[PDB]
Amino acid sequence: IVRPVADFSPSLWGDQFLSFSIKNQVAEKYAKEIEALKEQTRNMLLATGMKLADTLNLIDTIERLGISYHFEKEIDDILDQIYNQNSNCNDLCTSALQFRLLRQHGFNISPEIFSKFQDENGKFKESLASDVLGLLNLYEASHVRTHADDILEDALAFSTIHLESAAPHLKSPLREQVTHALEQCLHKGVPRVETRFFISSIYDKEQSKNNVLLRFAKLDFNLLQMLHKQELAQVSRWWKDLDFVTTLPYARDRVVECYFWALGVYFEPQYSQARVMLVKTISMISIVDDTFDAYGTVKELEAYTDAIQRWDINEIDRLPDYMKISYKAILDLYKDYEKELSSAGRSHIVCHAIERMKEVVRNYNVESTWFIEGYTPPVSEYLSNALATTTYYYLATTSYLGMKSATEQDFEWLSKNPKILEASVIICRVIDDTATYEVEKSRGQIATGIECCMRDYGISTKEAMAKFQNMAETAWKDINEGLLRPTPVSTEFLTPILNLARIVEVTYIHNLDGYTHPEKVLKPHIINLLVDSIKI
Ligand SMILES: O=S(=O)(O)C[C@@H](O)CNC1CCCCC1
Ligand SMILES: [Mg+2]
Ligand SMILES: [Mg+2]
Repeated sequence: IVRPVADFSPSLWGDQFLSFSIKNQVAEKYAKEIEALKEQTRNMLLATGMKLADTLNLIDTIERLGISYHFEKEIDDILDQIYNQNSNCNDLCTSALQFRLLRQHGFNISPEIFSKFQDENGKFKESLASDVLGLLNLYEASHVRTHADDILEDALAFSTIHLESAAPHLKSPLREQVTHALEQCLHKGVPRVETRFFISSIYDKEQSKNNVLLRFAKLDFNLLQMLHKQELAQVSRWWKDLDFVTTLPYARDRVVECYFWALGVYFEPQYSQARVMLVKTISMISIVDDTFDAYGTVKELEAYTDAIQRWDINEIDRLPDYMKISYKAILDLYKDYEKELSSAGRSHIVCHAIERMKEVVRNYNVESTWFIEGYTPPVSEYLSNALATTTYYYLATTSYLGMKSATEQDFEWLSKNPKILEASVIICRVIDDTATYEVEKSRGQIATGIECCMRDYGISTKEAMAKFQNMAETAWKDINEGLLRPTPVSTEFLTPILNLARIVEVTYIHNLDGYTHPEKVLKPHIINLLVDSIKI
């Protein structure tokens, strides 16, 4: 049996994360001061007689600084009051910010708040083109539209053209903030990534910065960073101990990248168990994916697929030695999950993730069959298989495992492929297909998404890619609509799904394949989030 020649780049990081011993003195000192700062900030939030603009700016700043997770109740109360008071006497900057904050928190504020800034045709008044803070906040708001907000159809184009025009002559750090926003909007960014940028590059350099908030943000970020490093060390040791790097050498060695993805799903300390469980799943399914894509024979993949469906250690017999390796590891991992959720009485929920993994593997095999037969399915058939091979139904399901408040009812909701989940999955599917078309086409994958699209509609590669981009935009509008109250499950269980979509936008930014090539997109984020602390 002739195996393919391995072509995955080695891990970028070596052993540098393998060992992290926390400085307890420093961590304790940080936590003590943060408690004081937190109380000071709580009082800023609860101050009476603040103007609307000031209140919104404060909330926005605390959110961008990445410390809003300390104040979920205070912020929710304040935003609810603003929503219900329904004010109208504002300028563009305040109106756009108000719209964005409320929509992001699920308050369905009417887009009619923008009508006073438009002519008779719903086009934004170009007389506003010299209002940079207005344009910036309009730009950010334009990304949180639903299908009911066609009033705002012009907002992105309008704000973009005039921010571009103004940017080179703007004062710092406003120039840098505008330039950054044009590359990466806030709503679609990974929260810890945007927080790292905002604290260090913008807020630290604002003449009018509040020193209490800045110090709070820096200490909180660096203290949470200590937790993250501890987690990654624990996961790095778990990975090293499995030693796939040598027993399964055809496979990617990307546990640090998997950790970054888990960190994007949630960064808060209370999701520590959830993060570690999630990264282990992302690592393990990555192995499976590599086995289907670039090592296993048709015969081997069949047995593997069947073995996964039956989920029984007695099935190791039918597998080739190398396949035995990952199959036992997978079965052990889920046993570990069950064990880990035992003392909480939440062991029984692990079955939901297992069923989703079975689904992923079934569709990996279908994908293999298509490749082997040279089949190019219609788009509808393509998606019926290829949506699950994003692993995103599986990852969202996994993300709930370590969340202590997640109930069977939450898993029931998720199992029905609700709209917001389907949207996130679609975004991952079409953005990856656009970014990876040319390489996959080179390797003879005639059932890649864009190829299926081209043949089905009889259109060019350019036209197919535009169609796929449209599908992503529709999906983002569906995500935004899915956050609106009343929500079908607690918002806590929607945010991971939102964050999976954000991970897509960030990993494939500028249509780069940051998936297959870690150095291309992800390496600087990992350094900024997990190697370098923020200087105080
Ligand atoms: O190439 S596949 O379609 O098999 C898988 C790919 O689409 C998705 N892989 C990662 C998952 C987590 C980070 C974002 C993308
Ligand atoms: Mg694959
Ligand atoms: Mg691809």
